[PDB]
Amino acid sequence: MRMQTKLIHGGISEDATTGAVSVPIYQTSTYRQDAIGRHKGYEYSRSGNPTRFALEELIADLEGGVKGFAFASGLAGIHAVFSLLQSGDHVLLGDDVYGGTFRLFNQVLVKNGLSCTIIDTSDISQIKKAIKPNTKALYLETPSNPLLKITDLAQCASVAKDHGLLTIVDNTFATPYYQNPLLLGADIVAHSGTKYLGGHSDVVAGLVTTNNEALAQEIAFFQNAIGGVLGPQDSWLLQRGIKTLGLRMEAHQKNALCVAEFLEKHPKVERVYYPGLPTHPNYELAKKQMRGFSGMLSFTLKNDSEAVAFVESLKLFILGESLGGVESLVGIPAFMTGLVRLSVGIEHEQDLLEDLEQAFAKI
Amino acid sequence: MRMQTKLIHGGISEDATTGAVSVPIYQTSTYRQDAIGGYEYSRSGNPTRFALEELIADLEGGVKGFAFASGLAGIHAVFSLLQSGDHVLLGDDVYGGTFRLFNQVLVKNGLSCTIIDTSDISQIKKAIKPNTKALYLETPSNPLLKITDLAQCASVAKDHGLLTIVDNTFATPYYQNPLLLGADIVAHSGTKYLGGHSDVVAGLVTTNNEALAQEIAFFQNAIGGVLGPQDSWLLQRGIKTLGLRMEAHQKNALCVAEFLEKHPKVERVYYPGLPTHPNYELAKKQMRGFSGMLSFTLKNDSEAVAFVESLKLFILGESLGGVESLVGIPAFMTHAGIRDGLVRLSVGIEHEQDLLEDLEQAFAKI
Amino acid sequence: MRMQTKLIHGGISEDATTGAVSVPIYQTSTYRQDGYEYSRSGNPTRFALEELIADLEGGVKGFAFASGLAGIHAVFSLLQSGDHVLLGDDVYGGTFRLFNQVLVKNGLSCTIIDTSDISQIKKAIKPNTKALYLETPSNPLLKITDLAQCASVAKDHGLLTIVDNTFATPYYQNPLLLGADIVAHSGTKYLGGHSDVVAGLVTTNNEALAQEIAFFQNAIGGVLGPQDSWLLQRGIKTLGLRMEAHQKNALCVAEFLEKHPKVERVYYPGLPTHPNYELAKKQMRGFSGMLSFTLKNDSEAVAFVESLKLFILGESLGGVESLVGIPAFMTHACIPKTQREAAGIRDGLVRLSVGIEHEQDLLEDLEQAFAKI
Amino acid sequence: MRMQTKLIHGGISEDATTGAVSVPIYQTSTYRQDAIGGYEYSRSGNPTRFALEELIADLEGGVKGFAFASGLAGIHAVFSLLQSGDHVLLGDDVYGGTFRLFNQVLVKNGLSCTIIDTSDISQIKKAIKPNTKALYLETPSNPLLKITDLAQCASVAKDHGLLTIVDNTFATPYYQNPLLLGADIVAHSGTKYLGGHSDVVAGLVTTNNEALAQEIAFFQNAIGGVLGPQDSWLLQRGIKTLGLRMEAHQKNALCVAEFLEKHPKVERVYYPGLPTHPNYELAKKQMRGFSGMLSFTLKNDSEAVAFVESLKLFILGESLGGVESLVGIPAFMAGIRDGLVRLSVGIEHEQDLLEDLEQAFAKIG
Repeated sequence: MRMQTKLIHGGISEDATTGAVSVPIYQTSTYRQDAIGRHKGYEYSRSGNPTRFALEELIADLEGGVKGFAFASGLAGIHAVFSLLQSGDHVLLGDDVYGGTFRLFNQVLVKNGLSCTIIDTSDISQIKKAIKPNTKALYLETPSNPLLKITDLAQCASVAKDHGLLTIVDNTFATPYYQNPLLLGADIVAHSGTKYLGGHSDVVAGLVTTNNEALAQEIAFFQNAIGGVLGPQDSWLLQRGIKTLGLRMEAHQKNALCVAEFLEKHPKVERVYYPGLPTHPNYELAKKQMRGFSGMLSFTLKNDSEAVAFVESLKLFILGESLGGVESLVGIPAFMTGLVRLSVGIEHEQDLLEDLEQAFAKI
Repeated sequence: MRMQTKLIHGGISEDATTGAVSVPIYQTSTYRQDAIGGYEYSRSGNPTRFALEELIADLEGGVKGFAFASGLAGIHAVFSLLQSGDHVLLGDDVYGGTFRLFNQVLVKNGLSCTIIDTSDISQIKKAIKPNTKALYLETPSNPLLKITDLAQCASVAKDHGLLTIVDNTFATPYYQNPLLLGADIVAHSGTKYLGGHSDVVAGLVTTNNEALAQEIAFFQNAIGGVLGPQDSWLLQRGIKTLGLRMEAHQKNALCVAEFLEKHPKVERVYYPGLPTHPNYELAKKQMRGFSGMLSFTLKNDSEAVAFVESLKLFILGESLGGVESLVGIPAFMTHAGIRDGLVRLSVGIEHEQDLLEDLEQAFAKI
Repeated sequence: MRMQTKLIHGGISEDATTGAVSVPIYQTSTYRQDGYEYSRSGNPTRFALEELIADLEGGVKGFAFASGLAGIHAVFSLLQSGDHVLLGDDVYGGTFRLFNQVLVKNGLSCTIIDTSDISQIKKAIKPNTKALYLETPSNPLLKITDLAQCASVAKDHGLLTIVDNTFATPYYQNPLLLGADIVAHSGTKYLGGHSDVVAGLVTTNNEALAQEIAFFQNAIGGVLGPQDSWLLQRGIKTLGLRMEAHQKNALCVAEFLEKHPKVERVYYPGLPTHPNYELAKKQMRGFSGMLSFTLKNDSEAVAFVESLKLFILGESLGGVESLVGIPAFMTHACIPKTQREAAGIRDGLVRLSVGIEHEQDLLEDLEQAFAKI
Repeated sequence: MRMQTKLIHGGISEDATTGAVSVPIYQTSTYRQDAIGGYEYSRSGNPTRFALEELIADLEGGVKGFAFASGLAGIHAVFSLLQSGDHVLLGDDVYGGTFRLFNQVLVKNGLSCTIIDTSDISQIKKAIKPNTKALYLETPSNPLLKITDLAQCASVAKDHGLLTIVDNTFATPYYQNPLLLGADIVAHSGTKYLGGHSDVVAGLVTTNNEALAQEIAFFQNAIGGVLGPQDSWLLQRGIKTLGLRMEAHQKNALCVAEFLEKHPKVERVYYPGLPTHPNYELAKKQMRGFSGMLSFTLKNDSEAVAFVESLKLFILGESLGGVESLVGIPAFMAGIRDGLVRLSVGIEHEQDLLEDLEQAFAKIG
């Protein structure tokens, strides 16, 4: 079965006992057991839950892993991933990773004996040079946010492997529909389900999956030990949202192209950051490792002062703080995470252009 | 507003714009701004979650409330307040998962702990180091229901540089308020009595202190182990009957304890409400009642499994604090005074007679 | 075999084919082929010494250089541009000069820190720090640095602990056994011992580091000749006895100096009153012949040194002959005066390399010099 | 919402319950509670004061605003964050009372300062000590209108562990917004351009930073140098015409600068709006306009007092930033010659202002 068919029938997508084409929401905390040391499969909802498990199975099935793990948020998942390491360990970050991941290290992890080194990861040599005797992981994120900066996954993975290093990839922007880091040498993949996977701006969730059984034992342990689990209703809604991913990602791509092209041939606009443009640095690398480009695009205007007047005069893009939803979103990462980030939604392309038009006419 | 009225109308229990007597569920990740510069992003804040947070703050007399994906998610973020190189003092019978947090997650993140009997006040004195930054209390204890003087402990804690953190899961806010007794931070598993219907996994933390509130607020948002709006809403709904439930829990538990103690095959009963309990007077002092938690040791240890496996009403299972009665053997589940034969009962709200008849029939099988 | 026996029979101390109890001097640049090829890559006289120093400091490999500086240069040639290094504030002027004048122009960076204060090193670590250079006891204030502590902290960041072990020789202190990754020596000093050889020695715990050092010894070409290799090895054979005598003499001299009305402060790790005496005792099996002392009147330091007739007014140290210098007017003349006082180096500070002469002759020379001020 | 609009509807410009287009004046000291557990005590919080604080936060791009009894009391509270044994860099011509605050109040409390020319970015680099915590800028500067590059000094301070503190009184939030140029704390003397009507003594402070906001709040409350409700309200009221007043101030000030410059009897003229002014290109870049503040030194230095005492429209008085024209010799009230005349150009008719100057010049040699 193909990706499109897997989004609908993958993992667990059916109640085995009733035939329900939808996995039931197990709003429960505990489970009755036959004799002690002989359970019915589930013991306690923090450790495992049939609804959450179905979702965890789905994301594993999609990214080509052995196990999935659903979390209360993207950050909670990432946090649990880094709980695999001791104090005295080192991690190499990309120079433009998501701000909350930076704050995770800066303010939570570093504090606990975990050191990081920020480097440009599209500069393969900057990673070669940055490894210390205690470096235990390489944390990549491509396309990056904002700026959509592409990193070479297979290369970095190869390089991380001949050193005793973990390749941990944040696949949020380019979904499992467009990119599968585990098939390119990654050990652990993390998403914000809060974004595209959910895709209706109505769930806060993180998903992690892995290629490695030993890694999976570890991640499980810390999901259970720290307990930042995804609830069953959210799990169910995430899975429901995931069902449409393919169609949504297609529509996201189609729209964001029209938007990028229109923006590039504009008098008010200077540079434009989108992976689908032949004009974007490493465009070739992208077509190599991505089956498509999402709906994210940063960009800048020649007049750097108007940035805030432009964003605030738009009437169809929602001025808000997330991305990856069916509604188009807009931000300015200066005060949020003269650069303007667009999360192109799945509204009619013309209405999106007409909305950008009228907001340009105003500056 | 008294406790029993507060449970229903406390924190935010109403929708202000619409008038709705229930808080609406905000299944939403992000909010439109008229910005740039109330709500911005659901991990940082959410109206459903907030209403519950205000509720629990209101019930414990804290300045802020914090809702987590699980009890443990809450405790974890509480200990994220500390730097590597810091020292923590622990109870010798703290909940199994709390001990595992330190042993498996927090020690390897550079924190050190020391296990002392918290009912022994001089043991806490003797165990204090220069890097000791906090004392962690759980009373009554899981699973032996051991009682610890909260005023005394917080007193000794306060006149060193120490934080007094209390897990108040067993007594809930209906029967004990550690903040009003000198504690700095209070943590619950909302999965237990607060939800009460064994259908939600949830943590709740609250604090006396405005600055401490900012720190927890920081690590709630930064680590991101937040309760979802649906679970927040359901947990709030559960809390509305907390008062009535705890009374039934206490009435039944009292009845059961007095049955088990008078029973031929039983050796000791651990229940704070039994006059013969170590620190029974101290319980009456710091608690407005005892919950539904008790455990007992049966004269012949080898019969504990067979006893537990032949109960027909009590559900053999992992958790506690629900309307349905639960039973476990701590030795083989959640995990000094703990013998393989120890049996822990979570007395639910069924008919006292239905619960007694169940135990009667199970003893007849050993 | 124990350290004292190891100075005589360790590394390679014997010619296997001929039986000679002294390794032959291979004054050759090349070798016929049908395990040596070129003397800049490998030479059996140098190799013998190399094995010895590795064997004494408990290393996997040794590397003999044309000079102490040459070795320290080879070590720091490991790091790429962008890398940052932590240096002790009492670092050898030439080591400080290497960074200031050679390595910086190549893309390195440093920060100067008092290494006797462990929190200072913590405050100074950057994400791009790769190394920590330690030197204990220090010149000229003989200030002690907790080797194990500093090695450990450095290890739990991504750092290589590099220790200059010249002053307290492998006979009294073994950094690699206390968490150091690389040990460097100026063989010019106590190791050779007869002020007649200029040489560097470098050894390491780590096979991978050893391949790195080996490569740079060879590619940069600052190697030690076979004659000097042999001379250095000969000197090392009496390292034990000489150190015993250095220390005996030094203790005696230090004790004399603090009995002394004109002398203010004496800096010697073997004195109980020395800051970190207890730490000294933990990581050192003894103290060297190195000491300084400040006298109450600064301007009297010139006259004191000038009237000395046994101590030789000289620049070096660690030989069998006693040496005297005034760090402010010799080893540190370039540095602005008010900065020298900032770093504890008064114009009245006098450094002695206490040699192995009869202690009484050494003391009678000090008495007559005092008697003349 | 644009700045011109924001001055009228920003922060809180309306009573929520009643719909009043003006914020009501809460002459109250205390509030009934249904406690134990919004407003508790007027020193901690007052709805009127808060309205003004929200407005300034909103104007400067801050997260919180803070209203004080005076510009000084605010500056005080800002520096109250620092421990003893800390170090601070000061502009060589910061406000006379800002120096007297450090010189005589904060120093004896264990604080240390170094006077530097901040328009010399290399000079600040030369003065950083290991114990230095903050740089304090003031541009344009009193009374020479010396301009400092906010963006660079912020950067230089940002890559060290330093706090950028800016006194934005002169070029108001309408012309300059330091917080967007990498500043951490902005402070105003509300007594000046913000009130605009020379009838309120006030100080306003705002910040980019949550943790700094917690701190400033703490010290505003603990020292208690808070602004009253009536003064807050009058201040907010004043702020509503800020945009209109600043435009007229500039239009007049440029008109005067060009009169004084082309004048035979005048020597130098200080005004950021003059092309021939140190760092004029810098002014244009970080400021959206030049204000009503200008100074000038005349050729006959001893006849400075005679000039000032013969002005009929301009008022010889002790302040600035009002709708009426003010004049003072900053020396009587390092650049400052005992014949430097400082002009606070009001919003009166320029012809009337110029005709007051003509007649004053026509009485000196």
